[PDB]
Amino acid sequence: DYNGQAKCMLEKVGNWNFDIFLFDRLTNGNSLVSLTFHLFSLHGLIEYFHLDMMKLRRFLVMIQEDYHSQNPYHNAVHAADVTQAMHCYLKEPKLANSVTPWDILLSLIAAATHDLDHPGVNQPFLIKTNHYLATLYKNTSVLENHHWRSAVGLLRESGLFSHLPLESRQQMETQIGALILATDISRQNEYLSLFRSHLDRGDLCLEDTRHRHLVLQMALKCADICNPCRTWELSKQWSEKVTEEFFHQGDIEKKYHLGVSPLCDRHTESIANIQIGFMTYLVEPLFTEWARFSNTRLSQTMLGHVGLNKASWKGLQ
Ligand SMILES: CC(C)Cn1c(=O)n(C)c(=O)c2nc[nH]c21
Ligand SMILES: [Mg+2]
Ligand SMILES: [Zn+2]
Repeated sequence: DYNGQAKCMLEKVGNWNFDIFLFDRLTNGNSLVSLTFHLFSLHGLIEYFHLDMMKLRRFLVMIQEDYHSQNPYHNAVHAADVTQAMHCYLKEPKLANSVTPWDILLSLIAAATHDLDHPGVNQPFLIKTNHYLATLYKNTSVLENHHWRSAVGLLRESGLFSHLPLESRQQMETQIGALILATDISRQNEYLSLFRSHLDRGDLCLEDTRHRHLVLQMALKCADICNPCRTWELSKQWSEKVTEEFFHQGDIEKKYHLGVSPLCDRHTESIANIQIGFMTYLVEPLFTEWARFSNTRLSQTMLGHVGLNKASWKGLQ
């Protein structure tokens, strides 16, 4: 019954107003698997790459179950949301007319696995508490490298692409890594500045693989922080969840005298100001540049929502 209602929702998987929260409830927590499998079929990837559907479901389940459902924000639903957004971006004219099945395959896998096995705390926390991951990745994009190598592990274990040449599997791992690493927010200035420069010069050639993947990396960055670009009813829920996670880290830091990280103090930092600052300094700059690249109704709709939602938070003051 609810399963049948889930199928109908997927008919509008391309809508910016898709409700991932409802979709996950109807599928009993199977949103990432159900949505991603559907997108693989929709984009013809199963046929294009001669995929074994049994291995595909196993791979997707491995990913989904390796997310910590106990995290209020960084869980499989966030991953499914990012994947759904990435799908909407792949439908944008400039990408739709240039991406290959291989690019779509990598983009969706990257989106689905970009926060894999996230512990619910940030890089600075891992570094100051001497977590083994901080040592392993030399305090550099610690979380993102962890998500990437975790994804590589699942790719190899599932054998989903065992029929393709070794070189292809190795390239897949590298390109997915480039996509996942671009989601390290601490490096947004580097990616945004580069994207902005290319747009200023107007020299982006989408038939060039390197230029196209820079665009895909920017698309995934957009997908990762597009919560404020969704309609208020969805955006509001995302804001409460991410703040809940931040404040929980802050509670740990306070309890163990670790020093409270920025945006994590529930006693001195307002959820309203956290959201407003995030929208003003990180979201709007990125989506404004994205709008220059893809000057469509979707880009204007997303910017419109940030403006409204931003105003709503200021109003709640
Ligand atoms: C820290 C990182 C998850 C980026 N980030 C953030 O800083 N704020 C404030 C958000 O609301 C938010 N929502 C998604 N990502 C977010
Ligand atoms: Mg991340
Ligand atoms: Zn994310």
